[PDB]
Amino acid sequence: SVSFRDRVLKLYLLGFDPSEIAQTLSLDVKRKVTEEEVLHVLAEARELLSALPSLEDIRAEVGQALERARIFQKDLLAIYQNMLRNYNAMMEGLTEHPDGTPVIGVRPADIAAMADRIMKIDQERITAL
Amino acid sequence: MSVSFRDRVLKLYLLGFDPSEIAQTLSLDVKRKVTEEEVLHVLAEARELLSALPSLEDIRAEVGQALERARIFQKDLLAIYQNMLRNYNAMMEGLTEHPDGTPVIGVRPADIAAMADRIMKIDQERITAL
Amino acid sequence: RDRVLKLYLLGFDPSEIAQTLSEEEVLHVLAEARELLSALPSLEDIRAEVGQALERARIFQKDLLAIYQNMLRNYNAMMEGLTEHPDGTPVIGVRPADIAAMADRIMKIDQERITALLNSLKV
Amino acid sequence: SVSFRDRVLKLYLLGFDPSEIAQTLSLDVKRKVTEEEVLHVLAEARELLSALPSLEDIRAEVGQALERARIFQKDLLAIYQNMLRNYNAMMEGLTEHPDGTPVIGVRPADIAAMADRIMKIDQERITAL
Amino acid sequence: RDRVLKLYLLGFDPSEIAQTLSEEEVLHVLAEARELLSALPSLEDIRAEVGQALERARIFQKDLLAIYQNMLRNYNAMMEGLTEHPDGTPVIGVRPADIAAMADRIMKIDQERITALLNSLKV
Amino acid sequence: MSVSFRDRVLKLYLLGFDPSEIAQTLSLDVKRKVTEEEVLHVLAEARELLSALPSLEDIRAEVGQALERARIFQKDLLAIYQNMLRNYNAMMEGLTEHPDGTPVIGVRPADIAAMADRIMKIDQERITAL
Amino acid sequence: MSVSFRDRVLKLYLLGFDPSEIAQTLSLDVKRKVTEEEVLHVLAEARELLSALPSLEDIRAEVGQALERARIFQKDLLAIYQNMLRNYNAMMEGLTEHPDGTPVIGVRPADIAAMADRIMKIDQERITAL
Amino acid sequence: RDRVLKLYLLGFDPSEIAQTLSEEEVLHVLAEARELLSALPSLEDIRAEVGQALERARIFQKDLLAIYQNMLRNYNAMMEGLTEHPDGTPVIGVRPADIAAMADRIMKIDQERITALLNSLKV
Amino acid sequence: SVSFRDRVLKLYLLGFDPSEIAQTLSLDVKRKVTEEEVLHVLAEARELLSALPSLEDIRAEVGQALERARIFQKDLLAIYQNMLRNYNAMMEGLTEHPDGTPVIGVRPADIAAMADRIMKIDQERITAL
Repeated sequence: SVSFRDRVLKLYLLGFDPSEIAQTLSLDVKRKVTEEEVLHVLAEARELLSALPSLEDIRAEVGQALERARIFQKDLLAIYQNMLRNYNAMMEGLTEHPDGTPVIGVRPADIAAMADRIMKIDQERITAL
Repeated sequence: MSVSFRDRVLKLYLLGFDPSEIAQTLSLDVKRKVTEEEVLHVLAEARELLSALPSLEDIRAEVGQALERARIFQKDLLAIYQNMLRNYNAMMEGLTEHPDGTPVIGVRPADIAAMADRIMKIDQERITAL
Repeated sequence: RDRVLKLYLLGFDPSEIAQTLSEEEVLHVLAEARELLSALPSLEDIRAEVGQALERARIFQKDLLAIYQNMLRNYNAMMEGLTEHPDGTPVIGVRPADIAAMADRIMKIDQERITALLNSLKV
Repeated sequence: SVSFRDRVLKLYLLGFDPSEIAQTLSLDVKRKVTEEEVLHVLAEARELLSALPSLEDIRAEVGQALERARIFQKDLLAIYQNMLRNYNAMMEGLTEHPDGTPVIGVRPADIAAMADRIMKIDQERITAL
Repeated sequence: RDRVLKLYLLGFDPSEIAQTLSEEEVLHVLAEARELLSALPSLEDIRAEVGQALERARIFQKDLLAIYQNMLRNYNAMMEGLTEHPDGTPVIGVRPADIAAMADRIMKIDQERITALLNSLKV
Repeated sequence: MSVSFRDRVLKLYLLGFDPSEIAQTLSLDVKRKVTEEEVLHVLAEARELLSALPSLEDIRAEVGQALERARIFQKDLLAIYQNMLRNYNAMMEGLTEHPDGTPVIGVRPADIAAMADRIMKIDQERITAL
Repeated sequence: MSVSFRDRVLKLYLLGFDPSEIAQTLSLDVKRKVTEEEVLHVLAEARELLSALPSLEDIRAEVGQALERARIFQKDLLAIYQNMLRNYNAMMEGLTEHPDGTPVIGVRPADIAAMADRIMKIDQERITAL
Repeated sequence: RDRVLKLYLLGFDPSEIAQTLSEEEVLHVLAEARELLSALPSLEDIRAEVGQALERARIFQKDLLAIYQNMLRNYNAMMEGLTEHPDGTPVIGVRPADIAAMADRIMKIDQERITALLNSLKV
Repeated sequence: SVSFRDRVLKLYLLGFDPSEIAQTLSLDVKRKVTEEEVLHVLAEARELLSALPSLEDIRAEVGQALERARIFQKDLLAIYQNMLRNYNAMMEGLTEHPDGTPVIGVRPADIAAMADRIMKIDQERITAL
């Protein structure tokens, strides 16, 4: 299989030796496998890993890193609004919101901490471009 | 096929879902048998668009947003700073509640100095960026 | 109009922005706002931002100096053995390290000011 | 007034917008004030803030920073003597001093910490000169 | 034979290595092993080590992304007020700072990858 | 007017008192109506003197004091180091009091290593400064 | 006199024993009156050998060991990582014991991210060294 | 005479120095002391300060090595299960991280010595 | 004596002045000693300390620093094996080892911490060479 070869490559990188990789795959698949069958799959995959990246592939990986950072920034921005909404409710002396959900106590430093980590994603994106 | 389909395939890959799991979830949304090589081809198209270099005004576009977002955060923290300083002055003079009626929360000097520094850090980061 | 740009930066997508105001109309305003933010700032715009920032720093520095004097007034009252001040306010506990920490943060505002004025003269 | 214009400039930098600045000054002063009256005071003060410093004014600000540091150093030096005086009394097994004041417990690291912060003010002054 | 080199690096002296296997025979094998390790590595050997390391990084990155989604799924359940998830698993407490910390460590794996691929192209 | 008046005006300004509050407090000391523009003029005179550049021997004057002050601190910490080491040796061998009669205080190895490092830091800062 | 005698004299000096204490302890091992100037002469011989500069392949000898030792540590930590991740998955789904029978220990997300980082640090240190 | 310079550096003003000894006489001695400290140091003066500092470092290094051996002797006694040593002294608890921390600080004294001797040869 | 002169040089560097050095040696040795006897021993030793190192002596001191680091590395490596041996016993649910000694609880981070400090000694040795 294709996923069988990936499972072998994963276990090798995760620290298992060919002997341990053969035992674990003998529980997954019915038919047992020898070390030469494992080592040849390694020999194929290891030469593919050693393929040096083109200059365009690094720029591709930079563009993906920025896009992944935008996704985290959107998740963190939604959390920042919840923290700030909770902070205003804490000062007003409310136990529940107008929505109905419970007010959770948030410290000023935690809001400013969350602000900095959202702003640092911008700075790193500017530095990357 | 769609505009959101292009973005959703790339989103799930960047959140750690492999091509197999992307195919299964997108089959529920867009009611078809979505193939694994279809997901990989969309990934390949996405990597080509992302590998293109940014323009000089596209850098200015991102810089302008970062500084404007910093201004929005700075006003949120500036409001928090005034509350802390108002609380400190009330605590210093032995008050439990303010004139308006809201309760006096205890604040340490180091917290006020810390909050001030974070506000000034944003201004330094603005000036340096310009 | 400015409020649309605010909600975009705070993390709300175009669809959610239309719901609060009440999508295709919103996306165009953000595209126009992109070109405004994409414009290169003038030197006189930068001089204004440096002037405002350093004046805001002086306001904070004046607030922290007022707190430094309170910490110092408390320390001498604590050391002399007083529970209460002459004016009637209570004597709060202060650690020597906190006074030095407060002094350090006041002194760094001068250093941050000098460094900003140094970089401004070159650029 | 002159202090009225400074109050407006302070509130603007502290984060208030012209609408909020007009409301707060309407409580301080009897007669209410419009936004154009506020914005024109901003327009005067903002152009004065944008005045670029002469090379002599930076040297002036350096000299003041060193003089402010000398004042803090004198306050910290007086505290260092109190810590050391207390440390010697702690070893001797005294609860009160010969003066009459109470002995307070001080750790060795706190004295050396206070020493370093006094010495760092010198180093920074030497670096500044 | 490789096991002798392992025990030497783990801190056991030649005398103790002979006791586990069962000294002069051991010292010679280490001297021969020294010359093998003293050999300069090829470029294709380095390309393999960079390929393995960055692939191992992707495996960790995929594991941490799976944990990030769990933390995020827990946070929304905690905020909405649920004790239990739909599938039957318990809702665990998550602090906002821990989610940002997890995001940061995932983002640094991209930065560490880009820096390693940048240094590889030059060398 | 006076020598201490010049210094006291500058001191209060550097401690965060504005020209108005400086005028009020100095009116009590020097028994006159001290004007705000008088305080501002003294501030202006002070800024001119401070803006003057330092001489090369004036740098050596400050450097010489900093190193001599470091020697005074080093002897204070060196005495503290011997007390900690004397305490450690007594604690190691199960003693409650010393031969002289003073009580044995508990000390950790890391504290002695920390105190030693701070003493050696002063020597590094001395050598580097020279 | 001996090979181990040369090494043992240098070892005791580097562990903080002075020439007097080295002479006393070595007199018990090698049953003679070991002189202080004999210890100092062995120290002098040792300093001459250590002062000699390293060869270019001697650097490669040490580098090769450091990377191989790093691989041995990395496999020890990689095994620990799998145990933590196996524990986390069991804790997530409300299990007290594993299928094999061993007990489920609680693990935090930050610990797994910390352990992963240390494993990746070794790979960075390997690549950089090469 | 040296005691006047000591009290000035410790933070006492000229007025307070006259009170302890028992102002215009004190200010002149400080002005004369300023010129002495203002004098540029010789190379032989610097060589003395480097020699004293590195010899003082060896004294500390010898003290920390003696403590390292005690920590190590305690660790082996703790691991073997002993409460008391052969000589009669008590076995104290030691954490592995503290032993490595102690080793690190001893090793940095060698590095600080080598760096100081390197900078001295140039200057 | 020779050790008497070293005791004087030690006490001077440890912070004692000639007056205090004379008092302490008057308790150790029967016959009391004057300050000129102390100061002349200082005068001899201080000129010997000011002897500038040859380039070979620095290389000698580097070689000793590396050899001292190897000794610590061997002590730390033996501790690492004890931590790892304990960690495996903790997972297996053993209170005592097959040897007989008690199992002590060790955290994963402490093992990886100990690993890094052993590996950092190598890195610093490579950097030194």
